[PDB]
Amino acid sequence: MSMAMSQSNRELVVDFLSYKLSQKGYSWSQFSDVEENRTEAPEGTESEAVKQALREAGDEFELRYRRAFSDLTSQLHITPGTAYQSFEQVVNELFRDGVNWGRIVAFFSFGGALCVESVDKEMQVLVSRIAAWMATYLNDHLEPWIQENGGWDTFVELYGNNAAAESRKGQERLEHH
Repeated sequence: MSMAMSQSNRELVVDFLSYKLSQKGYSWSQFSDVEENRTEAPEGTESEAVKQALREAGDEFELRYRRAFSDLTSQLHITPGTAYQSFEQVVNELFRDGVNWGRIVAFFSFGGALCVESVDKEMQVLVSRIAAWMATYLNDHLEPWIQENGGWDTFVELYGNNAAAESRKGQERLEHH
């Protein structure tokens, strides 16, 4: 459908969203509305490099930037019939001054918050729609856009270690006044 490594990028978005789903209290053995999921599971071999880089980079950015995380889910919790229109509103809002470091880094928080709000509303049937539509349009062109070498190669190179680089409060500072 798009790219040859689509399975790798689709697995990354689905891995963070699958980890957060269970982190709230979701068990695969809970049978939550006849839930099982079994068809070409993720983790083709290792995927531990990027998984650890996303968990460390996303834990630090979420723990240092939980301000907009709440406003994101508080503006678009979950609808009974999501669409591209809703996805365009969240993307156009984050794309106003944030790409990759803010669009993607915050996207993991948007997909995890929308998934937990649907499962609690019995709307888990839409979680596969929002997760596929978001993971598709993301890896489609949003992956090769900036995540190409400045994301996959940057995350594997730095090991997804971005704590002080995010806060931007540990540089030379002092520009005016």
